[PDB]
Amino acid sequence: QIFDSSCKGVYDRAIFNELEHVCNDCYNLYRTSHVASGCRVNCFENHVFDDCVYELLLHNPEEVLLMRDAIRG
Repeated sequence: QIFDSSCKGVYDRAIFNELEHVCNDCYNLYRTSHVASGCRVNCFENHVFDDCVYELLLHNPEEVLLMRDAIRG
């Protein structure tokens, strides 16, 4: 494997308003680092989808979230 960022300004653009807010929201859960490193970068699947969607929005319905990763990630 190799490090990377599954979130990209592109879907992050749509995500910015849709998901990114969720991250801005999840920010309350954690203190720091995990929110920033999981808000809009390498965040998409690993963090912002594990933490924000997997527990807040869609604990399972990451389906169309996986597609978004096509652009975001």
